[PDB]
Amino acid sequence: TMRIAYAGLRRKEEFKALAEKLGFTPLLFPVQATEKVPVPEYRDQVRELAQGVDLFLATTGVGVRDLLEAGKALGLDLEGPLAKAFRLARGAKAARALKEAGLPPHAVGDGTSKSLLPLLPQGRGVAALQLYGKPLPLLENALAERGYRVLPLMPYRHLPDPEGILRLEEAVLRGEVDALAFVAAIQVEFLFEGAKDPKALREALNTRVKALAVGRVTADALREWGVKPFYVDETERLGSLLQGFKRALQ
Ligand SMILES: O=C(O)CCC1=C(CC(=O)O)c2cc3[nH]c(cc4nc(cc5[nH]c(cc1n2)c(CC(=O)O)c5CCC(=O)O)C(CCC(=O)O)=C4CC(=O)O)c(CC(=O)O)c3CCC(=O)O
Repeated sequence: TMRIAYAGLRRKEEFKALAEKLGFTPLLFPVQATEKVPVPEYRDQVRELAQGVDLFLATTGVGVRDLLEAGKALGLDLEGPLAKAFRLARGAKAARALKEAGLPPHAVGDGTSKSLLPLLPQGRGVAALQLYGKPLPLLENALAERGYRVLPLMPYRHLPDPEGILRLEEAVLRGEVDALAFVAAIQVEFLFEGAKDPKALREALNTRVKALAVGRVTADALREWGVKPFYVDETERLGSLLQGFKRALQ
Protein backbone atom coordinates (compact mmCIF):
# COMPACT_ATOMS: atom_id res chain seq x y z
CA THR A 1 2.29 -2.94 -0.86
CA MET A 2 0.00 0.00 0.00
CA ARG A 3 1.26 3.37 -1.19
CA ILE A 4 0.18 5.97 1.39
CA ALA A 5 0.61 9.65 0.58
CA TYR A 6 0.95 12.10 3.46
CA ALA A 7 -0.45 15.61 2.88
CA GLY A 8 1.27 16.90 6.01
CA LEU A 9 4.37 19.00 6.42
CA ARG A 10 5.56 18.86 10.02
CA ARG A 11 5.97 15.18 10.84
CA LYS A 12 6.78 13.95 7.33
CA GLU A 13 10.00 12.14 8.41
CA GLU A 14 8.17 10.51 11.38
CA PHE A 15 5.39 9.41 9.01
CA LYS A 16 7.89 7.93 6.51
CA ALA A 17 9.74 5.96 9.21
CA LEU A 18 6.59 4.49 10.79
CA ALA A 19 4.82 3.71 7.51
CA GLU A 20 7.88 1.73 6.37
CA LYS A 21 7.89 -0.20 9.68
CA LEU A 22 4.21 -1.13 9.19
CA GLY A 23 4.75 -2.48 5.67
CA PHE A 24 3.62 0.53 3.65
CA THR A 25 5.24 2.55 0.87
CA PRO A 26 5.14 6.14 2.20
CA LEU A 27 4.95 9.05 -0.28
CA LEU A 28 5.39 12.67 0.83
CA PHE A 29 3.02 15.13 -0.93
CA PRO A 30 2.72 18.24 1.27
CA VAL A 31 -0.04 20.62 0.19
CA GLN A 32 1.01 23.53 2.46
CA ALA A 33 3.93 25.87 1.75
CA THR A 34 6.72 26.10 4.32
CA GLU A 35 6.57 29.88 4.11
CA LYS A 36 4.03 31.67 6.25
CA VAL A 37 3.33 35.26 5.27
CA PRO A 38 2.99 37.92 8.01
CA VAL A 39 -0.19 39.95 8.17
CA PRO A 40 0.91 43.62 7.87
CA GLU A 41 -1.88 45.02 10.10
CA TYR A 42 -1.25 42.53 12.91
CA ARG A 43 0.91 44.77 15.13
CA ASP A 44 -1.77 47.51 14.78
CA GLN A 45 -4.53 45.00 15.73
CA VAL A 46 -2.71 43.86 18.88
CA ARG A 47 -2.23 47.55 19.79
CA GLU A 48 -6.01 47.97 19.30
CA LEU A 49 -6.67 44.92 21.53
CA ALA A 50 -4.61 46.65 24.20
CA GLN A 51 -7.19 49.46 24.18
CA GLY A 52 -9.95 47.17 25.56
CA VAL A 53 -12.45 44.83 23.91
CA ASP A 54 -15.89 43.49 24.87
CA LEU A 55 -15.48 39.86 23.82
CA PHE A 56 -12.31 37.85 23.31
CA LEU A 57 -12.44 34.55 21.42
CA ALA A 58 -9.54 32.10 21.60
CA THR A 59 -9.24 29.36 19.02
CA THR A 60 -5.94 27.57 19.75
CA GLY A 61 -3.63 27.13 22.76
CA VAL A 62 -0.56 27.92 20.66
CA GLY A 63 -2.39 30.95 19.24
CA VAL A 64 -3.20 32.20 22.75
CA ARG A 65 0.44 31.83 23.88
CA ASP A 66 1.70 33.56 20.74
CA LEU A 67 -0.67 36.50 21.13
CA LEU A 68 0.51 37.00 24.71
CA GLU A 69 4.13 36.83 23.52
CA ALA A 70 3.34 39.40 20.79
CA GLY A 71 1.93 41.77 23.43
CA LYS A 72 5.20 41.41 25.38
CA ALA A 73 7.35 42.02 22.27
CA LEU A 74 5.31 45.18 21.61
CA GLY A 75 5.61 46.33 25.26
CA LEU A 76 1.82 46.25 25.79
CA ASP A 77 -0.43 45.19 28.63
CA LEU A 78 -2.78 42.58 27.17
CA GLU A 79 -3.71 40.75 30.41
CA GLY A 80 -5.59 43.83 31.75
CA PRO A 81 -7.89 44.27 28.71
CA LEU A 82 -8.23 40.48 28.45
CA ALA A 83 -9.13 40.23 32.17
CA LYS A 84 -12.05 42.58 31.56
CA ALA A 85 -13.21 40.95 28.30
CA PHE A 86 -15.88 38.24 28.20
CA ARG A 87 -13.77 35.27 27.11
CA LEU A 88 -14.67 32.29 24.97
CA ALA A 89 -12.43 29.33 24.21
CA ARG A 90 -13.19 27.26 21.12
CA GLY A 91 -11.73 24.04 22.75
CA ALA A 92 -9.81 22.68 25.77
CA LYS A 93 -6.38 23.61 24.40
CA ALA A 94 -7.40 27.27 23.97
CA ALA A 95 -9.07 26.99 27.40
CA ARG A 96 -5.97 25.49 29.07
CA ALA A 97 -3.78 28.28 27.62
CA LEU A 98 -6.17 30.95 28.93
CA LYS A 99 -6.32 29.31 32.40
CA GLU A 100 -2.49 29.13 32.57
CA ALA A 101 -2.31 32.86 31.78
CA GLY A 102 -4.69 33.63 34.68
CA LEU A 103 -7.47 34.35 32.20
CA PRO A 104 -9.81 31.35 32.47
CA PRO A 105 -12.54 31.39 29.79
CA HIS A 106 -16.19 32.02 30.62
CA ALA A 107 -17.43 29.64 27.93
CA VAL A 108 -15.80 26.71 26.17
CA GLY A 109 -16.84 24.89 23.00
CA ASP A 110 -16.02 21.35 21.84
CA GLY A 111 -13.09 22.27 19.54
CA THR A 112 -15.35 23.29 16.66
CA SER A 113 -16.21 26.80 15.54
CA LYS A 114 -19.88 25.68 15.31
CA SER A 115 -19.99 24.78 19.04
CA LEU A 116 -19.38 28.45 19.88
CA LEU A 117 -22.56 29.67 18.14
CA PRO A 118 -24.98 28.95 21.06
CA LEU A 119 -22.41 30.42 23.49
CA LEU A 120 -22.04 33.89 21.90
CA PRO A 121 -23.79 36.84 23.59
CA GLN A 122 -25.81 39.43 21.72
CA GLY A 123 -24.49 42.94 22.27
CA ARG A 124 -22.49 45.88 20.98
CA GLY A 125 -18.80 46.64 20.83
CA VAL A 126 -15.61 44.93 19.72
CA ALA A 127 -15.10 41.17 19.62
CA ALA A 128 -11.41 40.26 19.36
CA LEU A 129 -10.89 36.99 17.53
CA GLN A 130 -7.61 35.19 18.02
CA LEU A 131 -6.48 33.37 14.97
CA TYR A 132 -3.05 32.19 13.81
CA GLY A 133 -2.85 31.33 10.11
CA LYS A 134 -6.42 30.93 8.89
CA PRO A 135 -9.62 33.07 8.87
CA LEU A 136 -12.80 31.68 10.43
CA PRO A 137 -15.73 33.10 8.36
CA LEU A 138 -18.57 31.12 10.02
CA LEU A 139 -17.51 32.53 13.39
CA GLU A 140 -16.65 36.01 12.06
CA ASN A 141 -20.05 36.48 10.43
CA ALA A 142 -21.79 34.94 13.47
CA LEU A 143 -20.10 37.65 15.56
CA ALA A 144 -21.27 40.45 13.22
CA GLU A 145 -24.82 38.93 13.38
CA ARG A 146 -24.65 39.21 17.20
CA GLY A 147 -23.93 42.97 16.91
CA TYR A 148 -20.15 43.07 17.29
CA ARG A 149 -17.35 44.74 15.36
CA VAL A 150 -14.82 41.91 14.73
CA LEU A 151 -11.14 42.55 15.47
CA PRO A 152 -9.12 39.79 13.83
CA LEU A 153 -5.79 38.87 15.40
CA MET A 154 -4.18 36.69 12.75
CA PRO A 155 -0.41 37.04 12.73
CA TYR A 156 0.21 34.83 9.64
CA ARG A 157 -1.40 33.35 6.57
CA HIS A 158 -0.97 29.62 5.98
CA LEU A 159 -0.30 29.24 2.24
CA PRO A 160 -0.99 26.35 -0.12
CA ASP A 161 1.83 24.76 -2.14
CA PRO A 162 0.20 25.24 -5.58
CA GLU A 163 2.49 22.95 -7.65
CA GLY A 164 2.55 20.33 -4.84
CA ILE A 165 -1.25 20.18 -4.81
CA LEU A 166 -1.23 19.74 -8.58
CA ARG A 167 1.33 16.91 -8.22
CA LEU A 168 -0.70 15.21 -5.48
CA GLU A 169 -3.90 15.51 -7.53
CA GLU A 170 -2.13 13.89 -10.54
CA ALA A 171 -0.79 11.05 -8.34
CA VAL A 172 -4.30 10.31 -6.97
CA LEU A 173 -5.91 10.50 -10.41
CA ARG A 174 -3.15 8.42 -12.10
CA GLY A 175 -3.43 5.58 -9.55
CA GLU A 176 0.04 6.10 -8.00
CA VAL A 177 -1.42 6.12 -4.49
CA ASP A 178 -3.67 3.74 -2.60
CA ALA A 179 -4.43 5.94 0.42
CA LEU A 180 -4.05 9.62 1.34
CA ALA A 181 -3.56 10.76 4.92
CA PHE A 182 -4.73 14.21 6.00
CA VAL A 183 -3.78 15.51 9.45
CA ALA A 184 -5.37 18.95 9.39
CA ALA A 185 -8.60 20.31 7.92
CA ILE A 186 -6.52 23.00 6.09
CA GLN A 187 -4.84 20.26 4.01
CA VAL A 188 -8.25 19.15 2.71
CA GLU A 189 -9.10 22.81 1.88
CA PHE A 190 -5.77 23.48 0.12
CA LEU A 191 -6.09 20.31 -1.98
CA PHE A 192 -9.68 20.84 -3.17
CA GLU A 193 -9.20 24.61 -3.64
CA GLY A 194 -6.02 23.96 -5.68
CA ALA A 195 -7.18 20.98 -7.73
CA LYS A 196 -7.56 21.35 -11.50
CA ASP A 197 -10.35 18.73 -11.47
CA PRO A 198 -12.09 18.70 -8.04
CA LYS A 199 -14.99 16.50 -9.32
CA ALA A 200 -12.61 13.80 -10.55
CA LEU A 201 -10.52 14.10 -7.38
CA ARG A 202 -13.61 13.66 -5.15
CA GLU A 203 -14.69 10.60 -7.20
CA ALA A 204 -11.22 9.03 -6.85
CA LEU A 205 -11.10 9.61 -3.09
CA ASN A 206 -14.60 8.05 -2.86
CA THR A 207 -13.96 4.99 -5.03
CA ARG A 208 -10.27 4.22 -5.70
CA VAL A 209 -8.10 6.05 -3.16
CA LYS A 210 -8.76 5.73 0.57
CA ALA A 211 -8.95 9.07 2.37
CA LEU A 212 -7.63 8.84 5.89
CA ALA A 213 -8.37 11.49 8.51
CA VAL A 214 -6.56 12.22 11.71
CA GLY A 215 -9.27 13.87 13.80
CA ARG A 216 -12.98 14.58 13.51
CA VAL A 217 -12.33 18.16 12.30
CA THR A 218 -10.23 16.80 9.40
CA ALA A 219 -12.90 14.18 8.66
CA ASP A 220 -15.63 16.88 8.59
CA ALA A 221 -13.64 18.91 6.05
CA LEU A 222 -13.44 15.87 3.75
CA ARG A 223 -17.20 15.37 4.16
CA GLU A 224 -17.93 19.03 3.30
CA TRP A 225 -16.09 18.38 -0.01
CA GLY A 226 -18.24 15.32 -0.75
CA VAL A 227 -15.59 12.80 0.30
CA LYS A 228 -16.39 9.97 2.72
CA PRO A 229 -13.22 9.16 4.74
CA PHE A 230 -12.18 5.47 4.69
CA TYR A 231 -10.77 5.69 8.20
CA VAL A 232 -10.91 8.35 10.86
CA ASP A 233 -8.57 8.41 13.83
CA GLU A 234 -10.38 10.07 16.72
CA THR A 235 -7.34 9.44 18.96
CA GLU A 236 -5.85 12.33 16.95
CA ARG A 237 -2.36 10.81 16.69
CA LEU A 238 -0.49 10.08 13.43
CA GLY A 239 0.97 6.90 14.96
CA SER A 240 -2.47 5.64 15.93
CA LEU A 241 -3.94 6.41 12.47
CA LEU A 242 -1.27 4.26 10.84
CA GLN A 243 -1.79 1.29 13.20
CA GLY A 244 -5.59 1.73 13.01
CA PHE A 245 -5.59 1.98 9.20
CA LYS A 246 -3.53 -1.22 8.92
CA ARG A 247 -6.30 -3.13 10.78
CA ALA A 248 -9.20 -1.42 8.96
CA LEU A 249 -7.70 -2.45 5.62
CA GLN A 250 -7.69 -6.20 6.36
O1 LIG B 1 1.95 18.43 12.59
C1 LIG B 1 1.06 18.70 13.43
O2 LIG B 1 1.22 19.49 14.39
C2 LIG B 1 -0.28 18.02 13.27
C3 LIG B 1 -0.93 18.49 11.97
C4 LIG B 1 -1.39 19.93 12.01
C5 LIG B 1 -1.19 20.89 10.98
C6 LIG B 1 -0.47 20.66 9.66
C7 LIG B 1 0.97 20.23 9.84
O3 LIG B 1 1.60 20.77 10.77
O4 LIG B 1 1.47 19.36 9.07
C8 LIG B 1 -1.77 22.05 11.38
C9 LIG B 1 -1.82 23.37 10.63
C10 LIG B 1 -2.20 24.43 11.64
N1 LIG B 1 -1.28 24.99 12.49
C11 LIG B 1 -1.91 25.89 13.30
C12 LIG B 1 -1.19 26.71 14.34
C13 LIG B 1 -0.28 25.79 15.14
N2 LIG B 1 -0.71 24.66 15.80
C14 LIG B 1 0.38 24.08 16.43
C15 LIG B 1 0.33 22.83 17.27
C16 LIG B 1 -0.83 22.00 16.80
N3 LIG B 1 -0.89 21.36 15.58
C17 LIG B 1 -2.09 20.69 15.49
C18 LIG B 1 -2.55 19.87 14.31
C19 LIG B 1 -2.10 20.52 13.01
N4 LIG B 1 -2.32 21.83 12.62
C20 LIG B 1 -2.78 20.91 16.64
C21 LIG B 1 -4.15 20.36 16.98
C22 LIG B 1 -5.23 21.38 16.72
O5 LIG B 1 -5.14 22.12 15.71
O6 LIG B 1 -6.19 21.44 17.52
C23 LIG B 1 -1.99 21.73 17.47
C24 LIG B 1 -2.38 22.23 18.85
C25 LIG B 1 -3.31 23.42 18.65
C26 LIG B 1 -3.44 24.22 19.92
O7 LIG B 1 -2.41 24.57 20.53
O8 LIG B 1 -4.59 24.51 20.31
C27 LIG B 1 1.48 24.83 16.16
C28 LIG B 1 2.88 24.55 16.67
C29 LIG B 1 3.68 23.63 15.75
C30 LIG B 1 5.11 23.53 16.27
O9 LIG B 1 5.59 24.50 16.90
O10 LIG B 1 5.76 22.47 16.06
C31 LIG B 1 1.07 25.91 15.34
C32 LIG B 1 1.96 27.01 14.80
C33 LIG B 1 2.86 26.52 13.69
O11 LIG B 1 2.37 26.23 12.57
O12 LIG B 1 4.08 26.43 13.93
C34 LIG B 1 -3.24 25.90 12.97
C35 LIG B 1 -4.32 26.73 13.65
C36 LIG B 1 -4.64 28.09 13.07
O13 LIG B 1 -3.94 28.55 12.14
O14 LIG B 1 -5.60 28.71 13.57
C37 LIG B 1 -3.43 24.95 11.92
C38 LIG B 1 -4.76 24.62 11.24
C39 LIG B 1 -5.35 23.30 11.74
C40 LIG B 1 -6.46 22.68 10.89
O15 LIG B 1 -6.77 23.12 9.76
O16 LIG B 1 -7.07 21.69 11.38
